[PDB]
Amino acid sequence: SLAPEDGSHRPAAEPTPPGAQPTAPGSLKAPDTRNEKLNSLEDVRKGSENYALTTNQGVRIADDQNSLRAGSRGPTLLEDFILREKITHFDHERIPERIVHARGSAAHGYFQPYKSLSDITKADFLSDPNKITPVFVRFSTVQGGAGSADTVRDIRGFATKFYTEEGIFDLVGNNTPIFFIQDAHKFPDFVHAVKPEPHWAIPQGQAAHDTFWDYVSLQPETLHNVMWAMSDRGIPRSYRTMEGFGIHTFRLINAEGKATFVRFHWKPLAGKASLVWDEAQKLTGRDPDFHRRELWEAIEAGDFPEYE
Amino acid sequence: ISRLGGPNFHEIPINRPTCPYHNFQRDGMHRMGIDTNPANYEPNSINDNWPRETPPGPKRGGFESYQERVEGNKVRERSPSFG
Amino acid sequence: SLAPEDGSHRPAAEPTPPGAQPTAPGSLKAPDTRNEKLNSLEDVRKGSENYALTTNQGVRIADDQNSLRAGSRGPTLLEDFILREKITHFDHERIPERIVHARGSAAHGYFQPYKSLSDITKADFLSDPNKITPVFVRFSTVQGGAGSADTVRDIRGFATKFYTEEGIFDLVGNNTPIFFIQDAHKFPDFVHAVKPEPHWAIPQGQAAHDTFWDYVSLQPETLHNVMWAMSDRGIPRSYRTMEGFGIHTFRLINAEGKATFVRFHWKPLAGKASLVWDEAQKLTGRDPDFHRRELWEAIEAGDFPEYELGFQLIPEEDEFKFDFDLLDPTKLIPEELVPVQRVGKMVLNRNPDNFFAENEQAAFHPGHIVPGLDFTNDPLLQGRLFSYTDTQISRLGGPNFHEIPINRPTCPYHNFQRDGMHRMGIDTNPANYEPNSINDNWPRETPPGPKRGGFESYQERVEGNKVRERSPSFGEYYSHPRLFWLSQTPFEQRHIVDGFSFELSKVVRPYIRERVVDQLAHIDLTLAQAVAKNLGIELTDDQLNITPPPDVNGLKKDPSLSLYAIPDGDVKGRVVAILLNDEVRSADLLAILKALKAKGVHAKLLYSRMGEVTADDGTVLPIAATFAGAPSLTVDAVIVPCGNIADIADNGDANYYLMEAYKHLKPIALAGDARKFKATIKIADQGEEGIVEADSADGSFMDELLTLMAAHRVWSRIPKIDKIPA
Amino acid sequence: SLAPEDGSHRPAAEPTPPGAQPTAPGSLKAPDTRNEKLNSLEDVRKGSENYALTTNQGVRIADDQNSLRAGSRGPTLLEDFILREKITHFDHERIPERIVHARGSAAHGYFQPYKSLSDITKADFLSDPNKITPVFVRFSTVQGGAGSADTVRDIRGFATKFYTEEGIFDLVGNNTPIFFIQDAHKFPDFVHAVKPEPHWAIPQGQAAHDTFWDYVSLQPETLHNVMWAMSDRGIPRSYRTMEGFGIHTFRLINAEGKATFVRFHWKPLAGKASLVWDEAQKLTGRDPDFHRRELWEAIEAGDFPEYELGFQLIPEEDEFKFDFDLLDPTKLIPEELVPVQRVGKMVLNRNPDNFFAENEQAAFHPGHIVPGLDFTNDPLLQGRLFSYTDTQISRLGGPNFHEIPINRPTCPYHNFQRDGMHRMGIDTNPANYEPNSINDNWPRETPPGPKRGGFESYQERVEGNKVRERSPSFGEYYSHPRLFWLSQTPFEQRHIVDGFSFELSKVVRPYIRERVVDQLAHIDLTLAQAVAKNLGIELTDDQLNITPPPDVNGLKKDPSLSLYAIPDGDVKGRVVAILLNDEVRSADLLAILKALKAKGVHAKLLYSRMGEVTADDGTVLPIAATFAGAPSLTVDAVIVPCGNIADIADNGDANYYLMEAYKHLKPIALAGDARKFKATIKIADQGEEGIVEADSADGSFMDELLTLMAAHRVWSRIPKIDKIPA
Ligand code: HDD
Ligand code: HEM
Ligand code: HEM
Repeated sequence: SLAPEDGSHRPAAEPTPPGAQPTAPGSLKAPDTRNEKLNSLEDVRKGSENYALTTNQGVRIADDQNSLRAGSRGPTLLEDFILREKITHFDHERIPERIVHARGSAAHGYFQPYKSLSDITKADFLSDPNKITPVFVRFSTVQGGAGSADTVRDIRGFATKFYTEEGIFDLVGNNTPIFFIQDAHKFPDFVHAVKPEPHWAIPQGQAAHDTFWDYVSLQPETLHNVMWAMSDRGIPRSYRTMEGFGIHTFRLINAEGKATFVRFHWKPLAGKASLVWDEAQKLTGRDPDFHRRELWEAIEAGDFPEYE
Repeated sequence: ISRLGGPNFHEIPINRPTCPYHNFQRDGMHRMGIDTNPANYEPNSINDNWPRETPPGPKRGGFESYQERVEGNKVRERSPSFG
Repeated sequence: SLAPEDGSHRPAAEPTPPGAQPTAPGSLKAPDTRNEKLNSLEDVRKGSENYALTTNQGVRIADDQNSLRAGSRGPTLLEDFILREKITHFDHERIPERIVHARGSAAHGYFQPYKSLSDITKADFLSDPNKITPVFVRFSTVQGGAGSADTVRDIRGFATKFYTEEGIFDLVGNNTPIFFIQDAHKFPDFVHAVKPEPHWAIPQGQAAHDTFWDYVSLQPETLHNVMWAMSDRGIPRSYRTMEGFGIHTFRLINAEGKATFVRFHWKPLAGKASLVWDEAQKLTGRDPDFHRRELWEAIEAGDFPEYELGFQLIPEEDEFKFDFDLLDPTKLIPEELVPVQRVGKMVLNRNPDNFFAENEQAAFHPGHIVPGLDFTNDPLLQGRLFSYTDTQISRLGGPNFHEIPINRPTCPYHNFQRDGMHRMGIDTNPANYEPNSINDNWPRETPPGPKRGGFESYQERVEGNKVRERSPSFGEYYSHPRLFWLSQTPFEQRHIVDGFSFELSKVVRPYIRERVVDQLAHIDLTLAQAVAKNLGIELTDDQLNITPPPDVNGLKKDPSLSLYAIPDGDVKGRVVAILLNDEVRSADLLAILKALKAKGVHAKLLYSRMGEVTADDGTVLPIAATFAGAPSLTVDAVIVPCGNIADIADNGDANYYLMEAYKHLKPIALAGDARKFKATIKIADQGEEGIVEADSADGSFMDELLTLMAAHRVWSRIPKIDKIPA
Repeated sequence: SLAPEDGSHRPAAEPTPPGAQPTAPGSLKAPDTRNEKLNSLEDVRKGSENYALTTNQGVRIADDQNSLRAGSRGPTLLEDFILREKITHFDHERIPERIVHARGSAAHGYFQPYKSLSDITKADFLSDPNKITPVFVRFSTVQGGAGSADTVRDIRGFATKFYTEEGIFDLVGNNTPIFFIQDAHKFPDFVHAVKPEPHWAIPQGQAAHDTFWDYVSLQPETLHNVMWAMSDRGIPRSYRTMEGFGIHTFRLINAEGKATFVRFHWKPLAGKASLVWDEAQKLTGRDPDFHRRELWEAIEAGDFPEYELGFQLIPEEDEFKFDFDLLDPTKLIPEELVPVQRVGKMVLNRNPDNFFAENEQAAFHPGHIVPGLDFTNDPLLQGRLFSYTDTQISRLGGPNFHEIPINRPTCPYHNFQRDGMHRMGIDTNPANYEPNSINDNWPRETPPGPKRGGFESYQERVEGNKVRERSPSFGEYYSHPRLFWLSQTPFEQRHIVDGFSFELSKVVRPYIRERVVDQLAHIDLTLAQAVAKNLGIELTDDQLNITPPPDVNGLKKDPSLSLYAIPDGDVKGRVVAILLNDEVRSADLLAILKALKAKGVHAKLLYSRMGEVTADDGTVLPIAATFAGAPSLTVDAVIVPCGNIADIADNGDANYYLMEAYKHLKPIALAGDARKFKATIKIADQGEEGIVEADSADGSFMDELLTLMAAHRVWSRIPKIDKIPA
């Protein structure tokens, strides 16, 4: 057996402070934490302990250390279906990353309203203070790829999937209450201007380059969210310590048919806090996964991110 | 890979085995199974090396190829016995 | 018309030093640099100036600022085909990144052999010194995604596509001469163990985590390439200052049909040079595109990356004459036993036009060989031959990826393959099968021969039973690591120890650190003890008594395994920071800049703000960057000229600039009153090796600093740095 | 060399009649047929003769007959990269077929206007009669897969891509003037109902099943195009002999900004002609490629498909002048009320080179318009505009499908869109956004204008609340089906009854059949009673009393809606079977072939075996096919010359040949002793209209037969066919 006899390979399935134990998959760290969405995923959760290693067709593998060859120093044979299934799977692991907000970190949780809002909306998830709606939230940066660093200067995404009884509602917001542009027709122009420049694909995770400021200087509608991005709002301490906003005015529709305009906000119950630039930029070198790590470890510790 | 969209085509319901299947393959387009194994590699100590290889045997053993003897040069040639 | 009237928006189309001009697409920066591949790409290059903005169907657009709506505050209409084409194209811009080596930087260039190699290989590209072969090279890291940082600790990829008259040959190598594992069947396990862990996808660009060292502790075959990654080999200064290796033994086949075993080498003509860990790690935050940038700008400056191709040649009769199996990719062949024979030179002299189109979509695969070359039974090579065609089906969207322009052969290609997604070629052959009579059987097979013949595999004898079994000859894990260790300088050894120590300190499960230290005790007791002491681990009496592994064919060391043991310094293309003040001695700055220019060394003039400063004699000096904007991490040396030093003497950033350069072993030169900075770095009155100081920047000041730059870093300063708070 | 000595493997590069030579890629059959689009495709056309067989990487192959194995009866080796590339390409040849119109046949041609239309449209392709616009046209069925049969009963598609100097305009039409449904939201429902049913995926290429009629019976808006589909419009003779229609009201916009409503028409210059149902269905089994073959061979013969483009023009102020809504795509505009102005001619004169590269990957989309045209609020058109861009993402693999050679514009296209799968174009623009200064804002927007201006939408007034609601003006379903019914000849009406009767007989659930008959009773009592009688259904007293719908703007009928009402038959390009015997009267054959040659009518010489027969005077006559091999289904008329009639007189296949042609209303001509055959088809001694007979085949016998052929079929024969057992 390869495990240490003392059982120290395996984290305790109890809340523990950051660094006290290795981190682990949620269903193993906190098996008793449930909600209707988490439970519903049980049909596709796959364990591992006590099970035989197999191909994807269910055939048990005797030797997962060697290719099939003609003699032990000989060539690899095409009939080795075990090798080829495993390498084919590996060769096709990657899928396209998101065009924007490719870098992001997510968790499961639940929402409930403080009081019924039926006078202003007929939305079921807001109709009953004792009706809980599971959520899944992803926080993100905007410009960099899925392997870029967390503590860059950027706007942050704050997207919430509410699994309601009358359908999925996605509240797809950012951490500032405005956007850079007015019309969606301009989004590819703006995004191309902020993203790495097309000849050399530099810089990653940074608006600090000519094409971005060229666009800004020519489109003053950008200046408001640019002020936000250049403030310390651009470098949050944690996803737990920033605000969220839906940005757009939407409508609420009540049972009588009345429409009210609404803008959505998330208030971090941990308070608002940001880094300072020199610290943020050095942290992208010393720990490019710092917000991802901090969120995961707050949840393992019981320091659950809460927002109003 | 092109016909059925990627390397998880054994997860399409009609293709699924009815017997157990467990291994360290991960990801791919349309991935349905959510693996909880702390390890996605072997040998590993962090999951006590599960899921584990199984020696060949009379029943419920691991797959081992018949040790047929191979002898000759590397050739692109039809056997004369086929002509 | 939004361009400035002076025309300063547009870089000069001539070579210019890093930072002098905005960078630009290759064909606009260097329109006259040509080769046969670059020319063949003309049919797909698209300009822009003076053309109308259109949809992809060619319809001119009037208003590219607004969606079509019902009233100027009304809803957007579905009939806006111009918006929907534009957003649909944006929505589908991304393709899957490469499964490994997703982060990489590429350039065009050309190769030429020094002499004909007809005696040992019938490969056409090696047949004539006057035959020039265009190349495209991509250098990469291995673990991180395409958005990850350049100066991580990792192995680096060095992949060259040779567009030959007899087909594409891709030499897909790394910057170390061995790999971590012996059999391709283990590749997904190894890569999963080094990549970010699957529950939380941490850490990016780092092997410093539990699952990597878990796998290493359990698979001793990995130790040799791990030693190399923990050395300063794992943190190269530039793609221009690392070696390249094809790792596997391949075969060369000549026209008489004789096979010779060959391993491929690239020697960097710029010399071998690496960063130190602290500097590398901090640089991944201050400039995560440092190697990509450095490669692009070298080429824009005319400091073309040059490498020499070399072969280690072993006669077929000598296959079994070494202590290690030639087919085992975890074993190197020491240059003391089999020298590298110089074969030709590659020069990278033009950047791409569009990174996505040329870099991101380029497909290299080591199965792409040409007549004159052949494979061996190396069991890692054998599985690679399967993977690189398979993975392009998803990455590049189908089986026609060879028709993507960068991947196209420049020589003829004709066959009976048809259709597939994104099929470009319109075949007019009446037949799509052979044998056929309806097209008189064209295109036709070609017998093998000495020049322009069909590919035939060398007829190696195979004899054995069908087995999944590792050859016993591969079952030795510690001698090569020990040979590597013993070949390093003492400062290199210290850096190896610090590498293992830093990496293992990130492993949360202490038993894994213990199990790795045990493996190190099988290699070398000094190494194991020094790592153990840093991790607070005491070796047992058993561990202290492990007998060392045997020498490699009698070798106790091989200096070609060291980055620095044999000086090979080249300053051209390096860069110096010049820390200005508001009244610089112009005489100093004249002497400094011209001496650097004479040796092809670049300078960046730094200050506490942007804009200009005025020298003592009124010369207006443009500032490249601030002290914090272009940290010492990004230069090779630091010069502080005389002038009004009290202007910067109290500047925290200027002092910290020197303390960082000092800690990272860079040469520092102080002229005149700049010597007041000696107290910042705690230099004695009588001075010290590695600090150049004089009353002015004249006489031998610049020659001394250049002599330091040629030795790359001031290794003798290492004992002096542990105490500095930087 | 495998080609035969005599060179008979290669077809002559000159026009030849159907069956004279093997068919070939268009650029080989007709190398001098040129247009600007065909010329622009030269960069991707690939030859074959005299080239070596290679991998896709350019490596010459020595042995394309064997895998690499260890021993000649040993296992195949993974290092065989030639076998793997070749099999990998093959394993990925297929792409998704089109969701609808998967079955289609396509050709290149050109269009030219008859006059400048600048008074009504600024569209550049319509601006001058000397403006030639290349086209590529694809004709299709709707329901069946790409491998289903051509002569099914279905609507046909007629899609034309105009490669204009101001962008690609696609006119994506059908062969009937209305569609089945009013709002695009219902398209997946209607298409699911007509397609094979989801449990068992039956039936292919047929609407004759429960779910189609269930939908029709529940959605009376469908009834108008259902009438057309059940008429002989549903079974055309050839894509050359059907009409096309854009269906939707679009807008033309002139240089002054005035909008005129337009519906588009294609008038076949070969005339309108359809099969009869038994002939069509049998022909799906005897030659499922009949229409694809006919189109290819017409073009190989020089019988180019020609169509006149026509516009119905309604002024903006006449929007509400009709008793139907101009925006309702279930309503036609009768030509009696709004005539078709003939505006230009399109000639299809060259086949593709490669069916997959040019036909299967062609992408047509009605949203592809150019300045000078504009959409309307027709709610079926509005939804189409979304679908044709979206569907290409999966069918053609990503957003760069406009770079697939057949889809590329021949005019300039420049914009800021980048990347995506299989990106061909390598952009050199420093900028990939606008506004930009770094490329002086190029490529630049262009204001709208009279010529070469950017696209601006016509500023139609929109006033209403956001609703999901059908316009009350669309709520009339029976008056156009009735106008269609009353405009048909009595034989056309019989064929409609028979189409409904046959299809509803295949509906298993009888209440569906009843519900459909109830709908017919709202259209026309005669039609309803005739169908009901064939189904064993009796109309109720209430159904017999349904008030007929009203006339359409005082129209009783419109003969332009009939295929046959107004003579317009052309015999050029048609085909006659000649049934030979072993001793043919050569005098007969000379006269027949001469008369046919003068009128451009082709012949096929048929016998009971292949090879040749010898005529009375020793002329050797090559046989094209047997009686069973090329059934009468495939020809327009049958001639039986004199000679040794005893040779074939008791040939079952020869007798059946004439019975089948007779049943399908085809002209038959019998010379001298060939009149023995009158007994098989029961013809009275003094003759019958539609059967040409004479002592021999002089010039007077041929003129009669050619006159019958200009009338297409012998409709007076219908009451005689019920008796013949064929
Ligand atoms: C069985 C799988 C396997 C094994 C054992 C290896 N590789 Fe690999 N490698 C791949 C499977 C692979 C791959 C999945 O096919 C990649 C990723 C995407 C691609 O096009 O190739 C790849 C990419 C890749 C690249 C990036 C090429 C580029 O810039 O596009 C380099 C430089 C290498 N590899 C070099 C090596 C060396 C020197 C190896 C050992 C001697 C090695 N690989 C073993
Ligand atoms: C109002 C300012 C905007 C905000 C706050 C916003 C918010 C977001 C967020 C939070 C995500 C990440 C969701 C996740 O976690 O996966 C996202 C992804 C995306 N956004 Fe929006 N966005 C805005 C503007 C836009 C505009 C105008 C467009 C289109 C024109 C757009 C197109 C996309 C695309 C294509 C993705 C990738 C989605 C995926 O791949 O699943 N963004 N955006
Ligand atoms: C007016 C009634 C309609 C007519 C006459 C019509 C005509 C056509 C024609 C002729 C084609 C084939 C073009 C070719 O040769 O490649 C086509 C394809 C298609 N149509 Fe339309 N259509 C109609 C309604 C619709 C609507 C309402 C939708 C969407 C709601 C639609 C979605 C499509 C799709 C998805 C394809 C396949 C196109 C491709 O894959 O490239 N059709 N239709």
